[PDB]
Amino acid sequence: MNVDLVFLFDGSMSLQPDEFQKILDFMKDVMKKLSNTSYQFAAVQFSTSYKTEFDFSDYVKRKDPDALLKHVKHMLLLTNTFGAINYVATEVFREELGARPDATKVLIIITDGEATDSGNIDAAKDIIRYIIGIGKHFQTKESQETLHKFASKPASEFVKILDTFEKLKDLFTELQKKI
Ligand SMILES: CN1C(=O)N(c2cc(Cl)cc(Cl)c2)C(=O)[C@]12CN(Cc1cc(C(=O)O)cs1)C[C@H]2c1ccc(C#N)cc1
Repeated sequence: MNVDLVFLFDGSMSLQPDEFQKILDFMKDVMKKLSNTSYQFAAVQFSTSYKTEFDFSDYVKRKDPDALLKHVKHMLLLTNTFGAINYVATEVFREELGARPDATKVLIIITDGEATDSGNIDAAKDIIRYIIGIGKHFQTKESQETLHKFASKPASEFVKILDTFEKLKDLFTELQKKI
């Protein structure tokens, strides 16, 4: 089961330091669970700009989530989600970076709010896309709906809403069962 999975995680100024750390720990939890499988991983932080923290070929070389994320620094700027998702589609899923032609493409987006930019994500639409929206900005059904445009269909499966960043641990507990 070859899966190329990318974490696209929010580094905007609205995240508290401990919240940003909980995202990193969540990504490590998932990668450790899937060590020695046919999964490959890449990770991109987005805020105003988009930084690839590691590509698939970095993961293949190291297979060490702690080492791969050791130097991540919280950008503390905007939340340009449209640009970020397009970036993943065109700049991360590439064979030259270790992506596999035969693999199933998965994108896991983690964010605390609405995009600050605009456009479309059509270039990424064939990727299986989950989005995890966390915190006070997604308490109403109306506010939760703003995330649907980024995720695969139906939203009932592919959009996860969490009350706090502490619930990422609980989400992992549930996800790990699906392995
Ligand atoms: C179920 N599901 C799922 O919840 N998420 C998921 C993972 C993460 Cl980090 C956050 C969120 Cl929020 C959602 C996933 O990535 C999958 C989709 N599937 C790959 C696919 C296979 C096919 C197919 O048609 O064969 C389509 S997509 C593999 C699943 C999976 C991957 C990793 C863990 C763990 N730990 C548990 C399950």
